[PDB]
Amino acid sequence: IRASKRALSVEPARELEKKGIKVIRLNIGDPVKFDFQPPEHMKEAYCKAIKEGHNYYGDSEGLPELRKAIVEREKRKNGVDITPDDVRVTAAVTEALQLIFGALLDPGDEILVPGPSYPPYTGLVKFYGGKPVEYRTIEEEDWQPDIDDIRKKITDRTKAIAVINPNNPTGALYDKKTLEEILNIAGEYEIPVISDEIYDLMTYEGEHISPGSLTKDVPVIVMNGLSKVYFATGWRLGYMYFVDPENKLSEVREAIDRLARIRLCPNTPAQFAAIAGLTGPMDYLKEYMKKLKERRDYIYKRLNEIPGISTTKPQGAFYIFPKIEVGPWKNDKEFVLDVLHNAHVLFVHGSGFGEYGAGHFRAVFLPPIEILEEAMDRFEKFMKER
Amino acid sequence: SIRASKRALSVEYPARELEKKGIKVIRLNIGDPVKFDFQPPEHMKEAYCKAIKEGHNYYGDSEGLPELRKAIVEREKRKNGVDITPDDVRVTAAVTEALQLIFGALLDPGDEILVPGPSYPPYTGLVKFYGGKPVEYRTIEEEDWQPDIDDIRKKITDRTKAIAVINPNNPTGALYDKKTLEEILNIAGEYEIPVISDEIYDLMTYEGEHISPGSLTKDVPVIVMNGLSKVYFATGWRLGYMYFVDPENKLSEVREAIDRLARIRLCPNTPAQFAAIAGLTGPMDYLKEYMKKLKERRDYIYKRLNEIPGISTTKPQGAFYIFPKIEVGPWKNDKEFVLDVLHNAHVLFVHGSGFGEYGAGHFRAVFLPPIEILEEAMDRFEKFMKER
Amino acid sequence: RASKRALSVEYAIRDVVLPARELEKKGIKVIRLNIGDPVKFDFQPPEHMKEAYCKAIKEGHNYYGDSEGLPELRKAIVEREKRKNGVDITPDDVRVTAAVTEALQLIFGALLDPGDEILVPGPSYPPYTGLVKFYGGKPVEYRTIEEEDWQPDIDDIRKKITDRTKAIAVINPNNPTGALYDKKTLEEILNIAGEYEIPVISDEIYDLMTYEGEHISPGSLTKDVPVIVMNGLSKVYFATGWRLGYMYFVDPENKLSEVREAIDRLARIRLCPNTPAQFAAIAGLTGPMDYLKEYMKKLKERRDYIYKRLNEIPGISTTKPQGAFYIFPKIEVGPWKNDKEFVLDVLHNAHVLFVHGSGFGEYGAGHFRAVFLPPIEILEEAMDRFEKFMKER
Amino acid sequence: IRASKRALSVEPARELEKKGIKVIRLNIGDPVKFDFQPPEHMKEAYCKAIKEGHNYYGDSEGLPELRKAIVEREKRKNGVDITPDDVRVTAAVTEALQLIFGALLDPGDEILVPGPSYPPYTGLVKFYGGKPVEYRTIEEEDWQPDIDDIRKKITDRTKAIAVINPNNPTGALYDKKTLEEILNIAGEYEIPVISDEIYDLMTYEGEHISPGSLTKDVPVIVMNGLSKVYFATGWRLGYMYFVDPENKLSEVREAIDRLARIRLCPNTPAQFAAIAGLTGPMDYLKEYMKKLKERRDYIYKRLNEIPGISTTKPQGAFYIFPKIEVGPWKNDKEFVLDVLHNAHVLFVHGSGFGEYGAGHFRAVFLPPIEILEEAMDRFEKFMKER
Repeated sequence: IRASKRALSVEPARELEKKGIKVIRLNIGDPVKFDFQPPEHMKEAYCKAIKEGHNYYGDSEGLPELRKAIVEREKRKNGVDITPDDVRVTAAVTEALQLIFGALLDPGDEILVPGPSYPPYTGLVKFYGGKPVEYRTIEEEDWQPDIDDIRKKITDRTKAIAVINPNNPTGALYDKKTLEEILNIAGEYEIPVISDEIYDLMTYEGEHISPGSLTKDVPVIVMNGLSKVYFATGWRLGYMYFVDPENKLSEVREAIDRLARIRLCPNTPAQFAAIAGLTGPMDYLKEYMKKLKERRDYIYKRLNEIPGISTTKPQGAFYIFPKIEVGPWKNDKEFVLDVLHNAHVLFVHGSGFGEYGAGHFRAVFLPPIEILEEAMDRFEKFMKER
Repeated sequence: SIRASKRALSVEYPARELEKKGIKVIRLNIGDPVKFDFQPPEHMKEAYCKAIKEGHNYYGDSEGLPELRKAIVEREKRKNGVDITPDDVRVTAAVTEALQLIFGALLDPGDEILVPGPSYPPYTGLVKFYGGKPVEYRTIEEEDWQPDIDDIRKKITDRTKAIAVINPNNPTGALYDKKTLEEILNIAGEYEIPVISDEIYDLMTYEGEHISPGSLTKDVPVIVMNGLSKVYFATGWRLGYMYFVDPENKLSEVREAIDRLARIRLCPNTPAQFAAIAGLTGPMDYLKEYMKKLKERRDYIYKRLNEIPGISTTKPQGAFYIFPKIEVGPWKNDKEFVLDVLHNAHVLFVHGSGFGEYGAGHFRAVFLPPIEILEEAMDRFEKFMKER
Repeated sequence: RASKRALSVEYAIRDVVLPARELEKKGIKVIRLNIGDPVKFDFQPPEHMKEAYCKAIKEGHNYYGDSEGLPELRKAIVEREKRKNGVDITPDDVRVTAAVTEALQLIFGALLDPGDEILVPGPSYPPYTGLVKFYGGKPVEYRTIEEEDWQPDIDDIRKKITDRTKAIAVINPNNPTGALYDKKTLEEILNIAGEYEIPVISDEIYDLMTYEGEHISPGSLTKDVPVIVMNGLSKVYFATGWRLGYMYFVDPENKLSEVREAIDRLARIRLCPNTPAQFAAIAGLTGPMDYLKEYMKKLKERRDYIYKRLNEIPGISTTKPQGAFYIFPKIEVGPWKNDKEFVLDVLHNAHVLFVHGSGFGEYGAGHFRAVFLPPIEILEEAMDRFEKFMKER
Repeated sequence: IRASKRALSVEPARELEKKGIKVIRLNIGDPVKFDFQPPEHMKEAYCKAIKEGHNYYGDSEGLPELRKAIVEREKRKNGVDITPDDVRVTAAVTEALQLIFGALLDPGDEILVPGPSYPPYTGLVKFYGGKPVEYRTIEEEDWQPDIDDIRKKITDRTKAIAVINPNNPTGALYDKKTLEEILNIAGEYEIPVISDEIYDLMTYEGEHISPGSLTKDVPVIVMNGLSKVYFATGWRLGYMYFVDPENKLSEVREAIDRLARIRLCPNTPAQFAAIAGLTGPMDYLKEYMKKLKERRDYIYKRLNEIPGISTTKPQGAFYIFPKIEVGPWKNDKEFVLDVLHNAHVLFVHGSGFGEYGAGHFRAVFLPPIEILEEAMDRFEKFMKER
């Protein structure tokens, strides 16, 4: 029994932890594994939904009331002119991507993705028979897209340009210029922009801008959800919406609807929790952002005062992506294993985020300053020796 | 101009207009018990809420919580006598996701999957979505919709990658006997292909007991799928699981592919897995009270349908569907019949040809509503039938 | 910075000619069975066509002709197609083109918006693919069945047709398979076209190049459906280098009036096809077809011979071609991972050049194409080396 | 069944001829329709090629011996440093253009063309999804390009500047000053010049200068053929070559080659005739130019002695482009039809050559003086009366 070709093409610390060694894990982008939880009013709504009997299959498009709530939130934030019929509730951004790529992709079709890349995008495009094509982002510009690289990498087989902003793994925040220019290129070639907006409100200085706000003709597919901004990773709930005044995506939307129907629906009670998060008080976020900004400032400061390491200052999300300027290691994979075994600190090897990630590593600044301080002291010691 | 995926566009799957005009319609078309007088049991609800309050709101292992995988192992030993380990078990976002993972990991373009006829539509669309060909094997109404073994023998080709068994069955309510299951295993063994067993309706039986092919296999690798949607009345929780009866690891590459796919999609819902632990390890008392109401509703609709001239049906042995035959009438097909019943009798059925060619000349109805609603629906339908 | 669409234009069939030139540089002689050009072998356009060509030049017929083609040529086509195909057309239904190649550029150019589909056979003829894609169209390949000597799979056409399909291309007789389509498939293709209200495009360049069976044009068979027929001098008249052909419309209700007007505008900006060659064309079309009898005898013996030699080699099986001058054998067993690898190894060792089957799309994978254009003497030499190579492998 | 968008965008005397009225046709630029034929040695090579069996498909690049002959001829006339590999044989200048526009144009890309314009440029740029942008040429300067207008009209979407020299419809001959200034602009904006040189040797006073001779850095694509200078319009044969020391066209050449391969090849025997024309005696041309100059001088003299009409003296090709100074007509179209119905003389209306051609007409001076005399006598009489 041989597995499918498509499925096969889809691409240590436990041995330490089983001995009783505590490794500082800076590899995991899940805020809920640290001092973060979904706000009380979201927990209450979820639990009230269950008890009140909202345990049935919902409409495949998602609950009308949640779709209404998404409209108002996106109008307030992004000024986009959308209706509930422009919105689809999904099982997180993960399922958004699945539906979108499933509906867009024929064999050998291409999607432009940033490099350094977010690995689930690469696996998903490959699985749906497509070819993911990394466009360059520039470290010296705090990981802004290289628009000439986007221009060069477009072929007539390109079915979309994906924008992940704010960015994982770099923490970049794309400005109006970058976005306007990506939209112009996409408009020339008559293709949609997919905008991953999960880290939305998770910015440190200066607001996020959605390409949905800026487009005139170019259709944008915006994806968002509760995982990061609402600290509800294990609840698997999200959405997508279309900014498409000229109705250029009507065939694609119809394809998305067929795929959504056959899969039945996302979680029902979680969608009451989502209504609560979207229409509720944002005080919880103010407080989390404060401590997260402190943690950003701290790890940035610590990493830059270590000789042989440099890094940008992340403007969004909760990742920092340092460069290993000098050292004995053949590659970043070997480097990360060195730090694991000898400093008991776990990063992610940069090259796991594609070719533009090589010679880098990714760290999360989700742990409290005390944990970061210990991590950075050890890592500073490790680097001085090497 | 922006073209959709050829294969997405190929995924196939009015009463609302009547209700707009103030006309009240009885819906016998939706297989969702929670839309009626059925709820997930209290100890599962409490566990779900408790997981949330207690902070279990993070991404879990992509394979599923180790506690849930252990609870599944024990539950399947209890019911099916199978010896499996937690590492043979994968938690999924319902059976829907299980099917996506299995077909996604198994199918190359043009590979075949033998599925029952009448068919359950998700199987068809998913198999076609991955470039596969769904090949329908006959089931025999005269025999209460048991598989036609001879027909499975003839429909099998060198391109066939699995035989799907949906038992108890949607849309017919059939419960397959040891003989049919034993014979499907002999065929799968002969051609060296796995069996996929959909056991979502498991414990939802009236007379007779459900037997898993997993219990019966010797050499044949069996992939079993189940979950919370039906037996636990938690359709909206989107939680299920699959496991492998495969001591020789014949499906090792397939299993390895499933794991890669499971990894990229992160994990299914976290808190719902605690509710799952409470349902799997808990007593099944809640279900006894529910099966009583369902059996009397089964008995009632079956009686009512058979005493209507021009309509006949088998007696469902599992699930909550009945699949009657339209013997005589003016309609050109079962679609026309179902729209006509809707317009006039204000009862909503699903047309049999929606379940592929073996469902033609039939309609599916759920007997999920209380007797008072079923009585109302059957009175109007009977009047309608007299008239035509 | 070049056009994205121009840079994506593929032509894998020729993506094998470079390795062969390298061997010849080393003084190693190669037998070329990869090029469908009869004039490279012992075939020439008949004497009466040559003479008319030369006569046209000397008599001063060296100006721009009307963009639709010379009226005398359009009239000769009308009568020729009446005789062969029983079809009823006037000179205004005919357009002279710079070969079939240009007919295809005009038709696809005039018919296809980006995102439109065209149903084309698989294995496919590469220009169809390349031209459809250049215009933003999707070439959707329908199955043809080796077991039935490469006749269209009608069920597959029913499965692959959509509301976005603008036409069904029929290449008959067929390149690369040599298939000749029966009245059954032709009739059922017209039935599908009629149901979706789309035209049939019929490539009939190998028209009269048949061994047994009759070529039947879908133009002959149609009731309600518009048929665009393409033909020319290149193959049946052995004038590949003259670059002359034509198209015509079997469309009495003018369902294609808009498409036809568009073709005429495109024809107008390009000025015209070659003038003197059109007098040669008239000599071919109005003349006796005796010249073809002698050539067909040679081609039938070469067809018979290579089919015979190919099938007596273990690891190789093939259908018997009913038209054109190609054979498309299956590579049943061997060490190779794909047909490209197979084709290069044959070239290197047996010093015989085939075209890899996957250069004709996915339905061609595990196969290769050969021409039986060379004399028996050369084919014997070629098949001996290839048989030694296969035995060795 | 609808025709394509691109093919949609592509934009009388017979009724008189049917009565038996002989209109004098001064509207068609085909010299073979008058007292002109390709020289005998060209005819003989064509006919010999057919007899000797050169009737197969040639290489898509053209015959190596023809490419070698183009090289010698262009080295001798223009002093350019090219090899056979910088040369592509085409099905006339028309196919040169199709190949060059196909290979260059993404949707919305612009090509600068002269105004008054040669219409096929407009049609072909539009067909390939481009936008043709006319730059002004100046009547008082004998229709030399307006270099300020070129500077003004160029944008970041400009892909090439086309130069039609000697010019149709005006008969202008561009000089070194014009050419150097067009090259400077092209160099500044990093774009090639396309040079249409089909009327090359068809000059009356002073020699044609090719921008290929003048360039240092700027890539030039030169187009030429047998149609005009060798009076073989019906043979559909020509060529293009590249003057590009810095190899700035490497991608465009790849694209041209991809397009050339799939159309197979140009006519084979014509290429033997082309070798005979390019390397054979030019005696035939001396005699033809003599007669053409006499006809140029004649029509120029006649048109300038008709009150209400003015025109420049054409320095090249065989067209004259007179201004309709005064008269009752609303436009040049009305005028041309009036001249047809009442003088039985057929011109082309100037606005057929874009906006800068409004209020002009185009006449050919290919016919012998007796015919020109008769046409002018009728036209003089037509004008006096109106």
